[PDB]
Amino acid sequence: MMLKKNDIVEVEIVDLTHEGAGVAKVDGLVFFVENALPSEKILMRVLKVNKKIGFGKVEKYLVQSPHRNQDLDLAYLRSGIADLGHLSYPEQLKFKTKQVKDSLYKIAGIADVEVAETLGMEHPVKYRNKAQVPVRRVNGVLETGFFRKNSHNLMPLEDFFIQDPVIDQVVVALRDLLRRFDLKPYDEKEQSGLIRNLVVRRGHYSGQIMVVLVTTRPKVFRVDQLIEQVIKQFPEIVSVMQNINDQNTNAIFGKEWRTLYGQDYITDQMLGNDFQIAGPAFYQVNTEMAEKLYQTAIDFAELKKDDVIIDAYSGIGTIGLSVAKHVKEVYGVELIPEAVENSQKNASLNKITNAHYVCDTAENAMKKWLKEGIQPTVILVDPPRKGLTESFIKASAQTGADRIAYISCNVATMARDIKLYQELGYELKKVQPVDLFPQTHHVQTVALLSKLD
RNA sequence: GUGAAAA
Ligand SMILES: Nc1ncnc2c1ncn2[C@@H]1O[C@H](CSCC[C@H](N)C(=O)O)[C@@H](O)[C@H]1O
Repeated sequence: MMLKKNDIVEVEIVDLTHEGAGVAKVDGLVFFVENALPSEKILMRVLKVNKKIGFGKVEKYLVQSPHRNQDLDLAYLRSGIADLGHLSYPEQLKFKTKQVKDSLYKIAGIADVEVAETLGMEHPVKYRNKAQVPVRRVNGVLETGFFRKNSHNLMPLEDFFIQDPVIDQVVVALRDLLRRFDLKPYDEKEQSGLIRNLVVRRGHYSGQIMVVLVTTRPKVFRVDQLIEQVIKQFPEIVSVMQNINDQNTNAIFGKEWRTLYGQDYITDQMLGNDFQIAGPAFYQVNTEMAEKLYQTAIDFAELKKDDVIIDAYSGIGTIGLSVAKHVKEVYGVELIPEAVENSQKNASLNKITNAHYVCDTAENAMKKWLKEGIQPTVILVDPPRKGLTESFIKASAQTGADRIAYISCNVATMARDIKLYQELGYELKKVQPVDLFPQTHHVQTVALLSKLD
């Protein structure tokens, strides 16, 4: 055949990638096609031909999937806000379950462990308690929005679909204030301007709002007036922070934080307890579903009064502090000073005195605790996407903890890590996926591993 | 390197 860019070829979509792209096979090439679902027949325009793969685009739909959601605004697909939004919600859940099974088999060689059907959200919309929104000049106008996938091209948006609608309103109000005061958006190309991002977090139960102005420099022209106006429109704002990021980095936050108004934290609830939450601290973005995730992990772990728990990657302390009053001891490790400081305070708020935190990397803390002779019976881990280090895994396995509950937002690194745990005497017992990120391709899981002897 | 998150 010898396909080239611009050729039009008729293909059937036969699979979805982990990121939600349609898969077609033509002349020994695997083609990836945006906005194309399994069983769809399309005319595909060839965009790019590599050696073993190609990239295509839908030129014309000949037959569409019975599971296609016709109502999705394509802006949400292209901006990567809802990159599975073109699929019906029940089939999103089935896709996520399949991804977990496929990953455990392909990466860990596990085919015989029960993976429960992904726990779905009843109304899987408007759920995020945080927005991290770039501010850029687009056609001469200051705009808030989101990047087109695989780019830094800002697509202006006001309705973000999957955010707390109050957050959407706050972001728009802030955008309009930035225009009114003629504050200059960040320009990555020219390394100029002031306003890089607006971050807004709103407590899922409490409704308390933190605004963060992420800027290139300390001085913001008439920020006091800006703050005055925004708190008038939104009296639930308890905190306006500034974060100063003077580097050319894709990391949203730089090192320097300043309180411009009110508190340096919001308070919200999880599993009936109160948690203070700093701007730079992590907080699960779908509180409703994160509670169910935590409860699954707790249920899996079969906690007893004599248990000694490690809460690794503990953040503001939500997981360990949810169980502290039912176990003997909780030991937590968290890298970010502001977050571990939240956890310390949070223990005190909830009258917990058997929770002990260290500010360190998880692997360092694990080695130190192993040296001190801490005797954990249960290790709970909740790492970022990159997963655990081999040194942490090996160290954790030397404790002889009989139960490990791995909470993961990236099944590829979880499966890799599970494969190492299985080499060190742990057996994967069960896996429960939970839909923390509806409308997106992202899968959250909890896995229970238990020590063979 | 954090729903998107280029070089
Ligand atoms: N190498 C490392 N060691 C310890 N903590 C780390 C780390 N890398 C990232 N972190 C922290 O790991 C956390 C992952 S988010 C999970 C936090 C918490 N368990 C919760 O459910 O809310 C973040 O707080 C992040 O700052």
